[PDB]
Amino acid sequence: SFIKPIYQDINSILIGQKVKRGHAAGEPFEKLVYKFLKENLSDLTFKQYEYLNDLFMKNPAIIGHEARYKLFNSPTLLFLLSRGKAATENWSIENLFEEKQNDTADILLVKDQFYELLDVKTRNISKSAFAPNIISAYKLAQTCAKMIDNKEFDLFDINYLEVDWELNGEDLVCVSTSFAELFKSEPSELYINWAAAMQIQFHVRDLDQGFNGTREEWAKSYLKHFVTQAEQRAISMIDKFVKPFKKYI
Amino acid sequence: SFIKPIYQDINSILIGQKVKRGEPFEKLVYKFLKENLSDLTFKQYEYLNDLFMKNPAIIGHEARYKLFNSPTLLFLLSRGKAATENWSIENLFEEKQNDTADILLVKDQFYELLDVKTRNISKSAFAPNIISAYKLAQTCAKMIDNKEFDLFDINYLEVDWELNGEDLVCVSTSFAELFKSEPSELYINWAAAMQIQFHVRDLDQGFNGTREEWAKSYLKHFVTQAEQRAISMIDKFVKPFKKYIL
DNA sequence: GCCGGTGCACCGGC
DNA sequence: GCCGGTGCACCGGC
Ligand SMILES: [Ca+2]
Ligand SMILES: [Ca+2]
Ligand code: NA
Repeated sequence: SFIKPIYQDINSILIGQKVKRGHAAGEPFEKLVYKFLKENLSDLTFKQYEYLNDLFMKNPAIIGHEARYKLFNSPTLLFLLSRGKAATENWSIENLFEEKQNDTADILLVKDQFYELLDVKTRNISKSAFAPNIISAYKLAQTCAKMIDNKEFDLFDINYLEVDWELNGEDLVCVSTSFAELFKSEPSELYINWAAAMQIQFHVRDLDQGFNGTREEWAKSYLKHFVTQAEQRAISMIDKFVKPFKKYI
Repeated sequence: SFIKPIYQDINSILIGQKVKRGEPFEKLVYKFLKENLSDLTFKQYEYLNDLFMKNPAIIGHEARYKLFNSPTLLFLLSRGKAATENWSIENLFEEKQNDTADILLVKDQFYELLDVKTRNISKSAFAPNIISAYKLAQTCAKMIDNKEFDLFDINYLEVDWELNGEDLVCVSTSFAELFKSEPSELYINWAAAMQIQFHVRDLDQGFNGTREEWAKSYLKHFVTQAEQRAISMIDKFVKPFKKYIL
């Protein structure tokens, strides 16, 4: 992690910060995070969309999607970070990618052909804990599937940054942060909430970090968990959404 | 319905309406209604606030809940046990992401729940989440259990807008009623928080049959659809990944 | 045309 | 403590 070694810097400058008072979060702190990481690690840090523009700017020779897709040099990273075929082809120097809500990552750090996908989960601390959607389980499955096919086991990490806040009035105030790597958690202990867009849910400060095996072992362990859980859900649908209503019909 | 009678008016006013750089067209819809039907028009939180101030004696959740005198409307409209419990005049209800409705219109003990759908028509059509299919099945169930078949309607107002400048402008609107649609035609997208999806303008409004019949039809449709999904998952999320784990 | 997966967190039952 | 359903709509493959 390019971040972990400065968690303390990060945490020191956030606690406070004070932002000013639908499907937006409630916290602009993510912006505050980026600003910092961009500030201090300026060579390594980008919004997902910014990284793609820069990727494309640096290769004007390459027009059209199939070719701009070869600019990733990685089926798995292609999968996580790229926009659709049409948008990529229409990519133009004077027509750049903007923020898409659907983008896999919030911030993204890259040094030496290795990627840290960083997702910030903000969280109102005054309220009753509700584990937020972390990332599609189904996306992660394909992601894992893709690592194994392409033996890309030493390419990227997907990490999370929890920033907690409350309302002293007028302004929101950050009161604490947490940082966790996903590929250091025990895969079989990941909560897949199917109904909630098939998302993994957890709080970052609650997240297991004692996986000891290899990345590859992680990916295979995750697929086993995923497949196990999909079978659970299917079975669980009958008693949950079928049995209780048959009386009426 | 309460707004259909003057829907044309609502439609002519909304077009041309501009909002600065489109979820807040919902506000305009609300302003217009409050101004044209002020005694009928409430935000969900507003209606609950108005009910509970009228009965300042009736404190606590159990007692407040009895205030609805309808197990169905209790279900679509109320807040949690602690929430109602800690309700105060100095601590009133506020907006809540997953409250059922955007706007409530009511008169003579009859309820029209109105969910406004904003749509960026600039961008290629993506059928929006309408309501939870599961919350709908429960609704139908209770509708049946307590024989509440003439109490409330769940209607939608599509508000189409585009990025016409430094801000957004409404270009058109549509108005459909859930209970007029064909139950077995409704698209349940299970992954998407199990949400029924559609474009108001695309919804059929021809259902021949009583409200009770609708509820039963939907329940047939839901139960059925659930079963299909059970199996769809093994093909989608189990078969395609078994290779990596043998 | 047809189809359905994803980002944002977020509440309340027992 | 455990657990999981709900609202916002919103793209891109073929
Ligand atoms: Ca985020
Ligand atoms: Ca709405
Ligand atoms: Na809705």
